[PDB]
Amino acid sequence: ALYTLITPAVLRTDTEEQILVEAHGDSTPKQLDIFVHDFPRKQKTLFQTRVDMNPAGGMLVTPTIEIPAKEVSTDSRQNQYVVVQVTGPQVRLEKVVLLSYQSSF
Repeated sequence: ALYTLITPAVLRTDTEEQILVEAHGDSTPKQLDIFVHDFPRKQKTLFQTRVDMNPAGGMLVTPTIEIPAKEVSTDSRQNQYVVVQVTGPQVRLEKVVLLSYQSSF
C-alpha cells in the first residue's frame, strides 16, 4: 500500500545517477517505466527506461538513470529543473529536482 520514490536532491547531468523505488506491502510483481522531463515544460523525454520489480528483490529497485547535458538548452545563469516520474500497475510517482551541470574534478 505504500509506494516510495527517493532520488538525490540534485542530479548531475552527463553523469550516471541511481534512484530508489519501493513497494511496501505488495507481494505481487510489477513492471514500471521511469521517465524524466525538462521542467516545467515536459517538452522532451530526457530519459526513459523500464524495470520489473518482483518479491524476490525485497520489492524495491535501484534503477540507474542518466540525463545528457547535451539535452539541457539552458546556461548556468539560472537554476533549471528536471522532473522524475515512475508509472505502472497500481502506481505512479512524480518528483521535481534540481540539476547540476557538474562534469568533474
